[PDB]
Amino acid sequence: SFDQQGVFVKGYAMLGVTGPDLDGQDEGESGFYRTTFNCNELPTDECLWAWQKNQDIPQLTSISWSPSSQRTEWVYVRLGYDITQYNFFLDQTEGMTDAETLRQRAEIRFLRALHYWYFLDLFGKAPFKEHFSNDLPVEKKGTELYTYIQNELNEIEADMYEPRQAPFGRADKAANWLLRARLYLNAGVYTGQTDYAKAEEYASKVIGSAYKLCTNYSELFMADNDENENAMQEIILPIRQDGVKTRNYGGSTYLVCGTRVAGMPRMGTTNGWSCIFARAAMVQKFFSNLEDVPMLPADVEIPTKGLDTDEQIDAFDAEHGIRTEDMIKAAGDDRALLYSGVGGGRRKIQTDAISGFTDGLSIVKWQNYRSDGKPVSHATYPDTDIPLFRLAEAYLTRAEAIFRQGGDATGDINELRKRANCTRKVQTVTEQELIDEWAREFYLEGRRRSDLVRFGMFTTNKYLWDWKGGAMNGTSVASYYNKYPIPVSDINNNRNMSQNEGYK
Ligand SMILES: OC[C@H]1O[C@H](O[C@H]2[C@H](O)[C@@H](O)[C@@H](O[C@H]3[C@H](O)[C@@H](O)[C@H](O)O[C@@H]3CO)O[C@@H]2CO)[C@H](O)[C@@H](O)[C@@H]1O
Ligand SMILES: [Ca+2]
Repeated sequence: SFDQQGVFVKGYAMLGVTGPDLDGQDEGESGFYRTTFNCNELPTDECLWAWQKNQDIPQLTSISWSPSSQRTEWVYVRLGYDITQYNFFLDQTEGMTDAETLRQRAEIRFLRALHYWYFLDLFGKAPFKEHFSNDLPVEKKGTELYTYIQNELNEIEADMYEPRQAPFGRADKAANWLLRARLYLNAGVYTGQTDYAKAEEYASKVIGSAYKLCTNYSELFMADNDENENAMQEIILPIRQDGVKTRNYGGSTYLVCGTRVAGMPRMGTTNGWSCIFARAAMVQKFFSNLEDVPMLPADVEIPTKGLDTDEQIDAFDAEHGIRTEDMIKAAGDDRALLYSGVGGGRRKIQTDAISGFTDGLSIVKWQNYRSDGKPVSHATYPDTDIPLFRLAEAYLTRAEAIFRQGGDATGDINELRKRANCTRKVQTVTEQELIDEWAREFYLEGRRRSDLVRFGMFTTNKYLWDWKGGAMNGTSVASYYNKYPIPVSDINNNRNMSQNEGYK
């Protein structure tokens, strides 16, 4: 019958791997991480999908999707399915009072609350169901959904592990506080009423916990981030990932293999999909003047022989100051983990036509190499865990909250820039400085869109980036695009759901 341990483990496993699956989906495409990541990244200023022919990619890239959007449905169906599983577990263990089950239920309610946030943040409403049954989910709009989420988190806190006391991979009170802080920071968006004071309060609780910032930014996204204390100390909520276990159906697989192509030095994998690369605007977060970006001159030819090894590739790049470490030095920021070297071919910073992977610089933030230099478990699938929740979010969140209230946010911003060994310290905080910092600190971590919406820059002219709105130099779009549409399939199946404003 009911396998409490098995169902509990699946609850967390759903965050980082696929068994919710739909026709037209390749390996692991229904994934919770991939679907949510694409909805918050592909339409942003952080990256571009190289294969514009793939279905619905042009729509997501340009922010011009419709209710029939395949990717919108993929993430909608996944978020919903996951919740049905959390409701199943909670119903099957109702009434149990043993210590572990109390923690398990608290954590499951946490995961459910997290999924509703995604619904809230992405659709502004959600197909709501508290229990597992055949009854059609009822629609729960913004503010009501907001209050429900905040209440869930407030009530389970007591039964959750203390900060850094839960097995690595499970959520604790700090994960609860960080999420509430996120809800508060976006309260104005979801309710129409801001609550920056509360955002600061909880961000502070997190900062006050045992969690500390990793001293080496890159280590947070490496194969051993679940064994390297320096990294573990900052990862409040990691999605466990292991080469031989998760294999090709995980999230970090998408992050590492997806941003690489044969020829690049230290691929960390045998299969580079050459799918994800940065938009010119992303590069600009580290180089206000794109002319300062280390690049191979056009008049310099790329040898067709003598560049088959990492050793040969690094030397050629070094000769021309285009190794990623040179990129970091030119940027004066440890987070400028970009690659403009010759590995994989001549790169462009900006393009006037999305034709291929090389039309932009490569992003090497995610790596399948251990900081301790020891062997990883697999040659193709990465061991790198996805640090979904990081202490750094608390700092940027409180920084913005403080700024929004009219206070001095310089301290929290310089705390992250200092950790990143930035040569430039922020003297005064501004809206632009903040939103740019969110990009620098969390780019390619699946949250960009949400931040852009809050700053009122996602659909508007307040901020134009390359390829935004389908225009090469960037153009605005209808404001109703700040919320994805309700998949037309669910509109036809659940008479309780109503389409979001704007869509037809
Ligand atoms: O290798 C030549 C092929 O290059 C292009 O295929 C792309 C896909 O379009 C892109 O989505 C990605 O596919 C991966 C897929 O998304 C993932 O679910 C699966 O598990 O791995 C796939 C990669 O093996 O990357 C591939 C390869 O770059 C092109 O569209 C295709 O027609 C070419 O045959
Ligand atoms: Ca791991």
